[PDB]
Amino acid sequence: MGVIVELIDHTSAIAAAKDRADLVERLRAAKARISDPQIRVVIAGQLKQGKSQLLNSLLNIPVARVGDDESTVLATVVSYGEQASARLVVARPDGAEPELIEIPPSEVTTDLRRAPQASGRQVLRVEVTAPSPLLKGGLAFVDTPGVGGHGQPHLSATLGLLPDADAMLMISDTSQEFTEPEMKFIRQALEICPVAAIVATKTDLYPHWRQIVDANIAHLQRAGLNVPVIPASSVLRSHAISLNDKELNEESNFPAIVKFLSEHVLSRQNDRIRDQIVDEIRSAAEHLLLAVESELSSFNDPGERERLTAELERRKQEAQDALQQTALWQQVLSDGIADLTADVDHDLRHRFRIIAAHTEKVIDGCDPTLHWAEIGAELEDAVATAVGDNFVWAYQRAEALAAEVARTFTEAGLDAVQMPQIDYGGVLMFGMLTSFAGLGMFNPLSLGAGFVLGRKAYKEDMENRMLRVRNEAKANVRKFVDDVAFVVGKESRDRLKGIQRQLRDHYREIANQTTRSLNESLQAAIAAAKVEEAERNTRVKELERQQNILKQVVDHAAKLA
Ligand SMILES: Nc1nc2c(ncn2[C@@H]2O[C@H](COP(=O)(O)OP(=O)(O)OP(=O)(O)O)[C@@H](O)[C@H]2O)c(=O)[nH]1
Ligand SMILES: [Mg+2]
Repeated sequence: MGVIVELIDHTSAIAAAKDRADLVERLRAAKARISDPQIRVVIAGQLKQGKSQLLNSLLNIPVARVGDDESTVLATVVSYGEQASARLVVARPDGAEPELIEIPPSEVTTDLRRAPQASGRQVLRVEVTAPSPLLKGGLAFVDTPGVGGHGQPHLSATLGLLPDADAMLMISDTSQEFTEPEMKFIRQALEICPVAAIVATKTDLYPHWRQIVDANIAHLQRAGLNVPVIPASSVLRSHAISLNDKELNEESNFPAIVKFLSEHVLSRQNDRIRDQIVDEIRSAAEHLLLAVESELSSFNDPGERERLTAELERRKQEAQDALQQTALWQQVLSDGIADLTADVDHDLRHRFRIIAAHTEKVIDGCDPTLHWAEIGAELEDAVATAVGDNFVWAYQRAEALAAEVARTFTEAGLDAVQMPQIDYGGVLMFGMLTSFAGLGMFNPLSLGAGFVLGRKAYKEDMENRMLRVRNEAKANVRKFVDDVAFVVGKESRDRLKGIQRQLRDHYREIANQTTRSLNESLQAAIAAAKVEEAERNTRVKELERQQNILKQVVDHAAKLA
């Protein structure tokens, strides 16, 4: 920058001179954030819709893997970097911060789900760099693994990437209209990530692609889902790039994708980042100002020292009490997380109980041996959709809790550094959700049911046989549902522990910072009473000089509104 970065540098210099290492680090993080913002755009959709090819054609770089049956098996984040680099994001137990493990940039195009460096631990995602001018602005794309197919996770598993995302591109090729799972996922996704667009891919392959697009637009409007649809051909885009052909690039309609990313993602988020760094600059300056103006008050107004110091002492004590387990904001957080953990599990099992009841009715209303595949498919879809709805519900409740904790902290004045009256930078935990082992892998009928070797010399009456087969199917359904509830509940629990950790770290950092700034102000006010009058004006002038420089930073920051 000219202005903003200078302002950060300028403020950091003042903080360094005042031995405020905490402020220096805070400003270091803020500056790093505005350079590498990581504005994440999740590329979602079912398998083989053209997600990876879209990403490759866009950046004109083969970071994604594209094959006719294989390719993406792990969530992959692509961000800007002049030099190629890559790392695994490997999970730690009990919602602890994930571990970054450097790998050679190649290993990507391999199955990294069992990368040797991970030591059998869960790989949440892969984060790779690419030197694409497109990413220069701070856009980061998340390619998603194949879902919706046999042996794969359900499309709703993609929802786990969205709480930490700023935008979503929903990929569906123009071979046919939206399926019901696609429609359900879109509705769920918009609850978490409102900024989204449909990319209707492979227009070069399907002559009637416009028919599908218009039918999809109609369907979206009937469902009350406000998402734009953008037609595109990655294939045309790729030739356009090769030929440096502006006209062919227009035909691929990729500029429309660029336009959406620019006007609804990059520009919008750049504004929010701009606001936060300006706020970071202002806060740092105001923390420094408190000690300066407190010492000034002690000088210019000696008869007010008792009230000034008593106030500063009071606020310091409150800031210190805020670091104790008994602090109200921490109580609200801890009790809130505990309640939500139980409530999320209660919600899930309620949804599952309703689903199990429906499936059992279906089983009792037919011949299960004539519908085992159809019954299994419906159950898996219903369960996976419920997991998705549960995840959305949990996200909304977690957001509400974080808001309440924020209010509790602020209303306690634990971030206030105004003069008394006188006269997350860590590794994120986002990844694919987990429900069942894979689609089409549950069968209500088990192997050793003995239908061939169960026949006696004499025939079983049908009534009993139906009853037995139906009871067997019900048993397997209830076990499947219970097993999923166990696995999902575990992920929910660890997720909330992670959120708890992130929020706790955040506010303890603020409390320590406030404690420090108040204690410096306190010492400054005390040390001023020790100087004889002969050195008053000399120190005072220096303070007024410091005061002006800091107020200049605040004002400069304010104008950058
Ligand atoms: N004609 C045409 N074919 C495309 C286009 N985009 C992708 N394909 C083909 O469609 C298939 C799917 O490509 P991918 O980009 O790997 O799709 P995907 O969603 O990433 O697949 P998964 O990662 O397994 O979920 C590939 O074999 C491509 O050759 C396109 O724009 N036009
Ligand atoms: Mg792919």
